[PDB]
Amino acid sequence: ATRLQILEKAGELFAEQGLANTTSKQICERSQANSAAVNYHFVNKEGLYRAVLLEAHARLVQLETLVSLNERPGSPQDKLRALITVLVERLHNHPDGWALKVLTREVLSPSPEFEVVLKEQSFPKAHILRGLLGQIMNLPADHPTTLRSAISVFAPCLFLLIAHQPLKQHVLQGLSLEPQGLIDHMMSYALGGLQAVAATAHDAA
Amino acid sequence: SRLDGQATRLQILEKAGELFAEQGLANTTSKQICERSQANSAAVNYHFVNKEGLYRAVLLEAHARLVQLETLVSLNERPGSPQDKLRALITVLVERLHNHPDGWALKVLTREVLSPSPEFEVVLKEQSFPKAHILRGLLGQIMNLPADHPTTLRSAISVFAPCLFLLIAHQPLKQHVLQGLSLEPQGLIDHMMSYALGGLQAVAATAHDA
Ligand SMILES: C[C@@H](O)c1c(O)cc(O)c([C@@H](C)O)c1O
Ligand SMILES: C[C@@H](O)c1c(O)cc(O)c([C@@H](C)O)c1O
Repeated sequence: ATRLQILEKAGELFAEQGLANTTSKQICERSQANSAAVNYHFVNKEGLYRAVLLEAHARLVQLETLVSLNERPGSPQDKLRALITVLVERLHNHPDGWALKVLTREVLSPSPEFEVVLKEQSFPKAHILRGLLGQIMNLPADHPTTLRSAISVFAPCLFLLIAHQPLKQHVLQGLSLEPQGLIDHMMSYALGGLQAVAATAHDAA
Repeated sequence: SRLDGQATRLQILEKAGELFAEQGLANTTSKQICERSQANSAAVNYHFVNKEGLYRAVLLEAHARLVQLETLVSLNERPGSPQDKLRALITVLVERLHNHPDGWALKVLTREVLSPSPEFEVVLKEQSFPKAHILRGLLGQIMNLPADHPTTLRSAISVFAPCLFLLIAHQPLKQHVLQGLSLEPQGLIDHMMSYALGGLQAVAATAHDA
């Protein structure tokens, strides 16, 4: 509970100010925990920051959730639809959170904790997506066309999660963020794009 | 000697850009900008009025570096199919990726999206909106839908986001997430064009039957 409270408040502060502009003292005030209770649970600020980035990644989408939807019966098209659904619903239920802010800050100015998150969270999660796209296209999960398709499929969800508000009110005025309409668009678009790049890969080979 | 005044304005703009990208608006002082640019406070205020006016110019320059509005307008009015024009637009973004892996433009714009200053709305209305409007007009032509049809609006995200994600995250993706990823420009552009036209045809089919 003290561990989770420290994690939550440090997440909010790192999202607002970034690691460089965040003090051990600010974290203790917002958290209302002592320096020694921080040092006990997280060793130091760098260890707490690592825990924050790992939590932030889990809040975007839990690896256990992806494994579950990957292992249940269904066509890879149905599983893709459930994976997309997860990201789109995050847009509807957490438009406000700190997780994507702290991850985006990390991509712009990588700390030494960045590799850990990329290896333990980003890799296996992308891997599950690559295995679904590979089945849909009949290509290996690490085929260059599958690697590029992962960007094609995941990036639109990530852009919406980060930029929904300036998009809806200044750039794409009239954009509905109603989840079903976005899921349907993303699924129809992805299956059409994956069919087209699969065709060229299968003629090259 | 106007050219020499432009040099001083641009010198301060470049160093300010680099600093705002590294630190953000809240943690960057006028004394830092003066030291990095090696120009005095009066030279800064001369060119930009004040620090907030300099921040605005940095964000507008950042967006212009990503893709110039003029470049989109020129490719938009040339003769050729909307598919050709979309390929030229995508080529501009992938060439940005290939020639500017380590710039400041996208870092300062991203920080703005995360924690908007009062200058952000200006970039959105004067840079984002018209550049997205030219994209929407090409996707609409491709799908035979109005440029403000909801499918056109969503398809703008579907086409532009993969470019943005690559401009911001190319290095972690190639090194740790999508190892083996080839960011060779011709193959990226070919992939983006094949994928988009397949996806655009699929959502156009559902919009025209609905
Ligand atoms: C959530 C998961 O689908 C994911 C992720 O968490 C990070 C990432 O980089 C990728 C891309 C590259 O496919 C992903 O799919
Ligand atoms: C450059 C242009 O194509 C662009 C841009 O500069 C910002 C933006 O948000 C969008 C999206 C929404 O279409 C864009 O297309």
